[PDB]
Amino acid sequence: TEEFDAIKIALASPDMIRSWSFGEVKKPETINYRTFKPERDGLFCARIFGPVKDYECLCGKYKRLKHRGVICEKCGVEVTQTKVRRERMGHIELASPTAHIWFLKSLPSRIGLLLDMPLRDIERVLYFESYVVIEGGMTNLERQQILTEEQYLDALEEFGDEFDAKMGAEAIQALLKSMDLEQECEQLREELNETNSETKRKKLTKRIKLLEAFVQSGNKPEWMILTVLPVLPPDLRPLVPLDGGRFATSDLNDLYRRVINRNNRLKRLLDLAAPDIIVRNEKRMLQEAVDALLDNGRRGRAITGSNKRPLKSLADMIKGKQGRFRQNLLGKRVDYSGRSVITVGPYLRLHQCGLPKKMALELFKPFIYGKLELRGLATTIKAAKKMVEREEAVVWDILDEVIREHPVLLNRAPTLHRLGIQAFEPVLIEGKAIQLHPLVCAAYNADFDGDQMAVHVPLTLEAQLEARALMMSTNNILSPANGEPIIVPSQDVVLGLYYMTRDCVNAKGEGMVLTGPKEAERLYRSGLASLHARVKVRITEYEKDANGELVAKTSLKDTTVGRAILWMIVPKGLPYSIVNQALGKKAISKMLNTCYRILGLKPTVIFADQIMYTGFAYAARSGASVGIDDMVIPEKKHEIISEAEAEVAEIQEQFQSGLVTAGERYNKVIDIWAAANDRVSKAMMDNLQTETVINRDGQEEKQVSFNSIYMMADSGARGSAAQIRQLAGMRGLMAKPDGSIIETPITANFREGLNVLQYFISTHGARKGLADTALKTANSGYLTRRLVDVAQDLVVTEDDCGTHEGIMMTPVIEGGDVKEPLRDRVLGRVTAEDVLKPGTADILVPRNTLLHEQWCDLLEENSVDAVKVRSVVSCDTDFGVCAHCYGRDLARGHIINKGEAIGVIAAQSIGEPGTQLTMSSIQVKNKGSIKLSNVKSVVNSSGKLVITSRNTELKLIDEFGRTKESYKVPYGAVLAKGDGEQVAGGETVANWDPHTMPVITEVSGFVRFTDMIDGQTITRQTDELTGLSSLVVLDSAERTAGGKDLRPALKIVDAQGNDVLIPGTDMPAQYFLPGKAIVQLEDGVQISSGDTLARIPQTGGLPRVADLFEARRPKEPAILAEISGIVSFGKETKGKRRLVITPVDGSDPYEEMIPKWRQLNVFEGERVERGDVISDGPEAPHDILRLRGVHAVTRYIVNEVQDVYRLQGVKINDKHIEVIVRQMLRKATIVNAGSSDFLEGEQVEYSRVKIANRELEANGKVGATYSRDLLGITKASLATESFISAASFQETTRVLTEAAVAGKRDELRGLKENVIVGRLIPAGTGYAYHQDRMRRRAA
DNA sequence: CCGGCTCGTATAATCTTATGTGAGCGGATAAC
DNA sequence: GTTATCCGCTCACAATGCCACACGCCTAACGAGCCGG
RNA sequence: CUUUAACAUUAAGCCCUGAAGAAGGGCAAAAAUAAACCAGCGUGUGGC
Ligand SMILES: [Mg+2]
Ligand SMILES: [Zn+2]
Ligand SMILES: [Zn+2]
Repeated sequence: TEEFDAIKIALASPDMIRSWSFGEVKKPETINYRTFKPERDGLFCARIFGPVKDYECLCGKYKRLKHRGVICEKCGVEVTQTKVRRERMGHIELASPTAHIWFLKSLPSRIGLLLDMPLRDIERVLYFESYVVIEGGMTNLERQQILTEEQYLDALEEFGDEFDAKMGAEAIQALLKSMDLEQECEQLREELNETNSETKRKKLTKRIKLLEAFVQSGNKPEWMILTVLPVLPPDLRPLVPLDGGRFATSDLNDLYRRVINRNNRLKRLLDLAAPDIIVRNEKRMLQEAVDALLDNGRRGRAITGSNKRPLKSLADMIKGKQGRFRQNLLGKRVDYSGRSVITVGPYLRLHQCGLPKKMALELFKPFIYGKLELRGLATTIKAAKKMVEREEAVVWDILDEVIREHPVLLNRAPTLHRLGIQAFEPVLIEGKAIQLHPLVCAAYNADFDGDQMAVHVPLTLEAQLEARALMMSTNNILSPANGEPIIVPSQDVVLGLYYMTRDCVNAKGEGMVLTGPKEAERLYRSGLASLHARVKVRITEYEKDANGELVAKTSLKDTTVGRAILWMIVPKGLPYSIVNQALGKKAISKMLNTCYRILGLKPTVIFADQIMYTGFAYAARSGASVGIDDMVIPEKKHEIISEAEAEVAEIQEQFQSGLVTAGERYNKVIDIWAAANDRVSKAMMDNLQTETVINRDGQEEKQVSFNSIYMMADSGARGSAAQIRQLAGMRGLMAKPDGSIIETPITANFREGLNVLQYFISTHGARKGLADTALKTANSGYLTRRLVDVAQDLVVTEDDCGTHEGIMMTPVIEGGDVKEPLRDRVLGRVTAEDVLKPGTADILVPRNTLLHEQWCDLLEENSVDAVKVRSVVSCDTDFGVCAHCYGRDLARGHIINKGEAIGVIAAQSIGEPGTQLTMSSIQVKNKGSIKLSNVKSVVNSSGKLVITSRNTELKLIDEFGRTKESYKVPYGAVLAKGDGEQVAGGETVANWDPHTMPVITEVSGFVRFTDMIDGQTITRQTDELTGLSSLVVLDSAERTAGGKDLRPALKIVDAQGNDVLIPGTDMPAQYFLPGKAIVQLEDGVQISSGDTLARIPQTGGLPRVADLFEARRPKEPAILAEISGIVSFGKETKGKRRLVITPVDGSDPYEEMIPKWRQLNVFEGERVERGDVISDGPEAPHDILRLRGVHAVTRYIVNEVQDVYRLQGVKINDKHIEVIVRQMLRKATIVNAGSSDFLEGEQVEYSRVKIANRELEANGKVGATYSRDLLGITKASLATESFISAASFQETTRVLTEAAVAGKRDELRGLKENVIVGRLIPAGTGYAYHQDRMRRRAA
């Protein structure tokens, strides 16, 4: 029907089924097919469902339209349309009751969770193997106690009429309604208030939440068991018309026939007083038959004749890649469409495409019919059909009137990102292929290798106007993933423009003088002066530094004839120094980009067209071919290979004498072949790039070459140094598929021949790369599918949330070069707070403005290192994202409008380039200030600097204050310098030992042995070839039971032998000793201030991004600190080693367990702040969230995923990854109960908690306390309020079972739901629809 | 002169190169 | 002893899109049919 | 015994609307439900 709100779901009562149906099927036969009338009371019928033909009795009595409503008596068939055959249900009244298969085997077992009874027991009740007891009463036995035949017989001896024990589905049906619901809830609530054990509280909170949701619905525990089973309207499972004889049956019809045969046989056996064994067996057969009908997968049994495939049950018509969500309710086939192969056609403009004439007559047939019947050239529709099937000459003029302003959508099939479908205007072509403008071809990522494209037609008025405004190809220049133009001129235009704008030192007409650029053109056409000969010309140029107008300026510049020709298509704005250089690929790309920045939109489009036209024209007049004498072999290749063979023979002889081992032999050979390959490549590149010597009109000079493939590489059209390296120099080192890299490299190039073995070796890398591509495609597609499932319901919905939180951005520095500066990251995001000038108390930026480009430069000039800026993850708006929390939009210019469905474009921007992926001393480098962060150090006796703080960090600074470089300075290392010591570059400023942990002291004196007994705790090991016998101290577990209860310790004393206190505190720090602690300076030996007491020895591709957005737990994570306090070890081997951290003021209830196998960092007297590392390794983000706050997990995810995308040169803006992070941490647990109705262990979406706390804080009550969860993206999709949006995604079965038990109700808000139903989307245009509806509802 | 043959048709049965997850449940396992 | 945990076994559920093309989708024995021997 | 005998027909309701004994209904009770005539899905291959 129409005008309906939210969809409601619940269980279905038997009386509801009798309210549905229109008759009772009794006979299992479909049709007689002697005559093809349907059999009465079969699966097909006419009295039950409806008329076979239109408006006719099956008897054939009433055949007139004016007899509607009155049924026949010859056939009992209501004279109605055959659409009624699509819509009337049927019912079957079963003999025995029957268990539903989903509620038994969803696995959370709904019956088993409800009755508190294990699943296997209920299974061997339902399949007739046991008994249950139903109100035994004055009986030894209990209720849920189950038996066998022997205990049942012995009970019949004992309590022969007391207990009531049944079996089969009737017994479970008896147990279900015998149970109350209120008493179980109140009893188990009192029991949960009388329980402290955790797992019992888990199970009981599950059971009472099940019961409370089950009572707050409408339904009952009787309804999980079927009694009356409904059947589908028989047009919806149609009988296949074959050719000759019989009709081919579907799967549903065979399953219903089997069920009805079994039901009739059981009903007759009940009619004749059958013995008990046979009716038990028959009820088991009927239960198994209904379990085969509803879902064939739990018992994979029903297979048909001549095709041993599982038949398609009703649940198989919903799941999978062919059920009604993925197949038919999202991707529908569409009329007015078409398909062809494509073809270039370089004469087009940017906003049009080539359309075949005949196919365009075929598409627009109704518009043609309307134009013909308008102009009087026809009267009926059949006259118009005859005229357009004759293809008379008036029809082509009519078709050209139909085209003129009516755009057409074009599409390429594996659509990744939102530039995949675009709208053009048509230009008619007598042909059979679709022409397509060549600049757009990079955006589609189209070949011309046979790639096919498709055509759709917008046909209403709003669709034409949207395809003109929102989607015409003159409106998509910048990319939504990053603000870069997608209209880069490709390979051939690059070659043309690079060949035009060069120079050579002696040509025709060199050094003459010219008037305009057009006289240089007239000299090029006549053949008087060549295309590139240097010449002084006169140029006028316009500069718009005047505030909104143009300033002329005329001068004489030393330039080239080709550059003067190219200047004629540059518009008024740009300065002449944009076309004075050699103009490769990136140069003309930034030419287009600066033309977009300074002038606007329309000169950018028309300038890209003029560039494409003249680039193809002069690429034609070049004649740049390629030939076998354009690949210059070096003259020095032969002796380099000879010297490499001499060196490998010498290393082979040094291995043969036995001096060098095999691994170092391997390493020397691979190093010298790497060096030889690099030398040959250097020689060939130096021989190609500059060999061209030409006569000056003096003697000789040098210049950049005019060789063919060097122009094809130096312009950046096709190829790199690597491909042109393999063509003439030798090719690399081929690696075998085991993972090793082979000894002998391929000594030959491609211009010479390869022999048999070397080609056979190269085949390995070929097939490896091909298989990698073949699997990488599918994995990227699946990950894109899941991300756009997650982020779909999120729309920029209001203007200004108006908060004062956010994040702090600093330009990222690994320690090598600064990877991303502050300009590129925080271009175009709205400032959180007023970042002050380095001139203090001077407002450099207002707190609530937008960092546009000029403003970004004026922020850059004062060398700001950290800017605070508003993110999406802290935006305040319920059910959406505020506008100023998201900033300016990519692919357009200004701030984002209210409605842009940013979650979908974000998921596409992450998931689009997924195909391109794959599947001992600190040394400063420049001069600046030396800053050490979290440093607490002391100079020892030997002048070295040992640090008593773990978290020391190195910052190389300039004179300004911005960070030049950064490194990590370990705890207590060998430091060549101190803090703030102004040093210069190239300096190794630090060192340490990777096999010695610092057990450094704090005072001077002696070190004495407390509980360090040789034979109990410590051992005396003599280094047998040096002479310094030392002591080795283990931990408690590695030594035996003689020192297991003992704790060895190096007690820090003075030279007298007494504990000198730490300067600042009053605590003696005796040093208890961990394992592998080699104590060198023993008792009686004087120590220093912080001296080494004990020496202690110790992915990346696409699945990294997959395992990160799943947020799955890494192996052996890093233990953090829960709250600050003094560390204290405790009891050993109660599973693990205990640890108690005592706060300064609060108590210490948490006594954390640590596997003593894994190592540790902190010491006993040491105390650390919360969230700090204990055992090194990977980290799960759960801990990062619950300890370091909310922004920390966003920064961790952004930096890691952005490292994986910076490794391949892929540039993706950060706000997309932020708005994917927001949809991951939306659920929440509750810590208290609060003052409202929320339970404690209640998982609940955060925004409802936030509006509940806002409503309670409006009054004077107390709120609730919540811990923000963090789920995987598939777990976040699969737990959503809309039960449609979780049904369309994977595991539809479990979602429909849980949603049908709970009886939910889906508001239809979001994108995916309204696509399913088929009204306007609440995202784009139609957003302005929905709130216009919403104010209609509330008022 | 009913079904022996011959046909219309309704309906029952002895794999064996996969991976990675999560999620749950039965059996051991370390304490007052 | 008995109780609250830890761990190994078993099992459901996912794995891009589109295109063309092409050939496939029962029968030994239980209720009727013909009429010969 | 004086010139052919025979007048029959007892059974189906009550109430409302309606110009009526013109007609339209409900309730106490029940056997029995030709024609003149507008006009698919499951395997394989290949491509991107
Ligand atoms: Mg291609
Ligand atoms: Zn009829
Ligand atoms: Zn906000």
